[PDB]
This record gives sequence, C-alpha cells and structure tokens, in this order.
Amino acid sequence: ARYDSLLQALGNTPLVGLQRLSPRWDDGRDGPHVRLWAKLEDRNPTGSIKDRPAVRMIEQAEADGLLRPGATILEPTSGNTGISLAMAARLKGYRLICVMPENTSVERRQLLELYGAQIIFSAAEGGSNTAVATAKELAATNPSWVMLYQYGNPANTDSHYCGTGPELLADLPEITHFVAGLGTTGTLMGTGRFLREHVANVKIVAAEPFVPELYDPEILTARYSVGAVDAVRRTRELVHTEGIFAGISTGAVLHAALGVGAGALAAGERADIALVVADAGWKYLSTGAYAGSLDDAETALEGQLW
Amino acid sequence: ARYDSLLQALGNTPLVGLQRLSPRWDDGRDGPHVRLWAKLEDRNPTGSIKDRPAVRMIEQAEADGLLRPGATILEPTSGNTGISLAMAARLKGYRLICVMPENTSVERRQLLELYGAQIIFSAAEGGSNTAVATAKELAATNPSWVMLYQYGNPANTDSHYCGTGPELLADLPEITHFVAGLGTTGTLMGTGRFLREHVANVKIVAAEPRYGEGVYALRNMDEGFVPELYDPEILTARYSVGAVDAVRRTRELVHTEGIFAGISTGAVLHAALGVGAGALAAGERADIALVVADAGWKYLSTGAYAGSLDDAETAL
Ligand SMILES: O=C(Nc1cccc(C(=O)O)c1)Nc1cccc(-c2ccccc2)c1
Ligand SMILES: O=C(Nc1cccc(C(=O)O)c1)Nc1cccc(-c2ccccc2)c1
Ligand SMILES: *Cc1c(COP(=O)(O)O)cnc(C)c1O
Ligand SMILES: *Cc1c(COP(=O)(O)O)cnc(C)c1O
Repeated sequence: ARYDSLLQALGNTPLVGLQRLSPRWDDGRDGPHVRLWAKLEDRNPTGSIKDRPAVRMIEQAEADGLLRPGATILEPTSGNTGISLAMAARLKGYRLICVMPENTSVERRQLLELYGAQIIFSAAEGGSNTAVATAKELAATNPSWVMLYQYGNPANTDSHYCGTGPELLADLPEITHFVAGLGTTGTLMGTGRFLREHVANVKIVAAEPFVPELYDPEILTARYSVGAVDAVRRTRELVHTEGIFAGISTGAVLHAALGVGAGALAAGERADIALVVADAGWKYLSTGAYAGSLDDAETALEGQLW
Repeated sequence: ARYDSLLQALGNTPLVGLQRLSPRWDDGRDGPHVRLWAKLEDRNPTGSIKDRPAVRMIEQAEADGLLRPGATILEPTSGNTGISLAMAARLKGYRLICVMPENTSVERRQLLELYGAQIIFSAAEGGSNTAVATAKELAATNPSWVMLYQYGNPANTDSHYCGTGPELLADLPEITHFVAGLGTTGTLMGTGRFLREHVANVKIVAAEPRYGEGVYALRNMDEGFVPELYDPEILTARYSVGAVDAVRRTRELVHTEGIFAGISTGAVLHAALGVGAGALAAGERADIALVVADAGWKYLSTGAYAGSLDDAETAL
C-alpha cells in the first residue's frame, strides 16, 4: 500500500483529538462532552491544505485539454496555493508564475523560489484584489498561459467535496460542527456542502481575518472575524498544550471553534467539532508569534502588516 | 485515521516510488529494474523520524518504573530529538530539560522553546561531551530527573525494529536495500536487524558526513565517538558524503520528485544512487528504500535551498 508519485501521497490526513483544549473531553455529570478534533492538513506534499485543490485544478485542466507540456500556469496566490502548484508543475512539466502581494512572508518566497516558480509582486495595499486583477490582465495578454483561478474554479470546491468531507465523515460520524478558514472558500463550500447532505443539523462555521465566485453564503451557519492577537494566542496555545505546531490561520480557526465549544458547553449540548489545521508553523516563524511570552509576541506584532 | 492522541498519529509513514530519479524504474531488455522508494518520516507529529525513538524511550522508561507523575526528562540534545521529546514529554505530563552548549544557535533554541523545552547551557568549550556529562550529573541529583540517553537506549533501536522495519517489509516485500543516515545509529540498527531477520540477502547501507565535516552536516556529535547502539555487523556499506553532493542531491530530489527534504536526506540519496548505479552496472534487480528523516523547513536559513543551486551548494 504505497505510492508511485508524491502527488498520490495527498489527503487521508489524520484527525486528532484535542483532549486538553477541548471544553469537556469526557461525558460526565456536569454534562455531555464538547470535543475538538483537529484535521492535520499539514500532512500533505507541500505541507498545506492547498495541495488538494491545486492538484485537482491542474488535473481537471489536463483532462479538459487546457494544458500542454512546457505550458505556463499563472496564478494569483498569497503563497500556499503557489507552493502546491509549483510542486505539481515541476512533476508535470509546466512553468509557474505566481502573482503575490509584496508583503508575504520570507518563507513563502523561499519555497516558491526553490521549486522554480517565478514571482510577480503586486502592491501590498491592493492585497488579493490587486493580485487577482493583475493576473487577469496578464492572462488576457497571454492567451496560451493557463490561469486556474482558485477563487472561481470548481475543482477547488470539488477537492473538498470528494476528499476533505468524506474523510471527515468517516473519521467523525458524530460530527456536529466543522470550522475552517474562509479564503478562496473552497474548504467550507466543498466540505460544508458534503456535510450538510449527510448530517442533519450540522453547523458550518467560518473564521476569517471581492467575493470569490465559489462562495455561497447559504452553506455557512456562522462566520467569525478574528483579530491577529487572538489568532496568535490560539496558535501558541495549540503548540504549547497539544504539541501541534500550526500556522496562524489555525489559531483563528481555533478561536472560532473554542467560541462554538463554549456555546455548546453553556447549553449542555454534546458537540464534536472538527477544525482545520491548514498548514504548520514553519512558514510563520519570521513573524515572532512563536517566540518568548505572549506579551513579547503581542509586542512583536506592532507594525507588522500581513 | 482518527486518533485520540497526537502520539498515536506517528509512524505508518508513506513510501513513495521515485519514478523520475530512479536509475531504471521499468524492467526490460537492458536489465532488471533499479528502483528507489522514499520513506517520508517528516509525516510525523514534529516533522522528523525522531518522534519514533522519542516516544518509545519515554514509554519504555514508564514501563520500567523510571518515570512517574511530575518527573523531569533530561537529554543532551539541541536537535530533532529535543524537539520530539519536548512534544512527547509535554503530552505525557513531563517536564523536559535539554542540555546543550552555550554557543548553540538561536534557531535551534527557538524550536525547542516553542514546544516547551527548558534549556540548560553547558560550557561552550566542552561542546557535546560536556553537555552529555552535565546531563548525566543533573540526572544523578534527583530520582525524579531521568536521562534517556538516545545514543545508548535500546528503545531508540526498538522503535525502528518494531515500526520502521515492519512498515517497510509490509509496503516493499521485494526490498533489496535499506539506506539511511548514521547518527545515533538507531534507524539503521533497528530497521537493519529487523529486515535482516526477514529478508534473505538484504543490504543495509549507511550515509554519513565526511571526516572533519560533521559541522557542515548540522549535527553536533564528536568525531571518534561510537554510540553504544552501534553494531558494525549490521551494515553492508557506508558512504561518506561531502556537503556539496548532499546539497545537490537535496535539490535534485525537490526538482525531479517534488520532495522538500532536509539535508541528511541529500546524503542518503547520494548513497542510494551509488547503490543503484552498482546494481545497474551489475544487471541486478534492486528495490532501494531510503529514509527522508525530515523536511527542508528547519534548514531554510542555511541557504542550501536558494534559487540558484550554484550559490546554494556551498552554503553549508
Ligand atoms: O484564507 C487564508 N489564506 C488564503 C486565502 C486565499 C488564497 C491563499 C493562497 O494560498 O493562495 C491563501 N488564510 C486565512 C483564513 C482564515 C483566517 C486567517 C487569519 C485570521 C487572523 C489572523 C491570521 C490569519 C487566514
Ligand atoms: O545524523 C544526522 N543527524 C542527527 C543525528 C543524531 C541526532 C540528531 C538530531 O537532530 O537529534 C540528528 N545527520 C546526518 C546523517 C547522515 C549524513 C548527514 C549529512 C552528510 C553530509 C552532508 C550533510 C549531512 C547528516
Ligand atoms: C487557503 C487557506 C485557508 C482558507 O481555505 P480556503 O479553502 O481557501 O477558503 C486557511 N488557512 C490557510 C493556511 C490557507 O492556505
Ligand atoms: C537522527 C537523524 C538522522 C540519523 O538517524 P539515527 O537513527 O539517529 O542514526 C539523520 N537525519 C536526521 C534529520 C535526523 O534527525
């Protein structure tokens, strides 16, 4: 039971109980359990959940006759999707050009450069909006370049509808809540549609810091915006208490999941809350979030622009 | 794949065929196949193979009655073993103190600290030996303080005898060669013993740094030190690999197979490719399993992964 390619060693990620951070691991006289379960999407080829949509988008574009050998793929990305696409591009014989905001971490730049991706740096003030606009123009100018367009490509949502969701349901049939970051919206749209088909009364909860064409607000039951200090606090808590060295979006997710769990606890409801760990902490070390005390980390955040 | 504890989501790592890098993936008229298979030990809780010996050493100490609630583990390490023990100790309710020389890099320190290790800095001038002597002395002060000593602890070897080896035999029954780095020697000793017991004519091959180059190799072990775990009869061959070759191999691995590996993996691959070239020249069939002990992440600051391989290959 083995692989012929790194591309097959993707998905089927572990789901791990957070016995210490869970509001109440054990059912007892105070009330039923309120458990958190972490889906470890860092156990993927390039260490993030984006391997799932990146590979599916390329393979869907290949099946649709859109890609020839030595073709250039052009993608607007804040990093993880670019890295995933860079890895798949190396394996499959394509060139990759990423359009990224200029204020992305040094680690993301390093990984992209190592895989041989080229980078266009669009204005920080314009964010993902300007990155996308810039990629669109370049793609119009260069019709042979293939823009997969993670923000609107249904193979993104499909990768979660066919992978993340089925896996979660098999590991956690008692699931009551799924919590994840809301970026491209692929994870929540695909996983959330799958869960809603299969599980009566399941709740689909977004955490977050133009509107992607993938987004359907009807799939979400709740949406929470999380500040940088709370995301950092939670990220640190996760590695200190549960030994899971996660990226900062996972702290945002954990903040949201702990808010949901506190709500279940107060209502004496049973809850089994799955949350996405989208990547590990390696690419975020240069932020200072993991060093020293929380006091130090909060101080280190002053002046940073992500 | 549901686990109540992170400690259970350890081992059973993937084995990936390297079709592009292999000397000859398909059998045929030119001769039998010579295939490389990469064992991805970065798919472990802390991203390295050391999660195996670390957890097993703690569990064996527990079983032996050496570790009770509130105990402190002591280990002279600034590396992957310290990271792994920090994670595992924290999860099982123990304190960890890592003993290391005063001049240890801040990078290594930060990875240990974020997993909750405490650190005692032994005298810079004495290097590794003084760290080990200090850890021993500290452990001897207090029945609650226990040194595991990864270079001599048979639970290090046993983690591979009971995990890595069996997993390889299960995924690659046709295995002819196993290649890994030679550090504590746990990987090669335990996996090698296991495979030798089950596979006729299996070859166990070490990769290691050249003499006088352990520093560039990113390990703090002394030159003429022989781990108590080491048994030279287990090995068929040893490849001493230079720093430039290790870095080149690390890059070829990422470029041809997409695997972002740590530096020791480059040395391992160099060795495996040598073994492979020998099997090819002798028209023998080979299925060569090699260890990816960790991923590239913690080595980004070395400059070994810079876009230009010509600059990167001298970075160590
Ligand atoms: O949505 C993303 N990442 C994302 C979005 C779209 C594209 C990509 C990409 O890799 O190209 C990444 N991250 C995310 C999601 C949810 C919460 C947070 C977050 C919130 C507060 C502090 C830090 C991060 C960050
Ligand atoms: O043995 C190790 N690392 C090691 C040993 C014992 C403990 C630890 C640890 O991080 O805890 C690491 N590395 C290794 C093994 C084999 C070859 C190489 C190598 C050789 C040439 C250039 C670069 C690395 C490096
Ligand atoms: C992409 C990503 C998210 C959000 O997932 P989407 O499916 O794009 O909504 C969250 N965290 C990290 C680290 C990501 O890369
Ligand atoms: C430990 C280690 C080795 C050597 O393995 P041993 O089992 O200690 O011989 C090689 N590379 C890395 C990255 C390691 O952590």
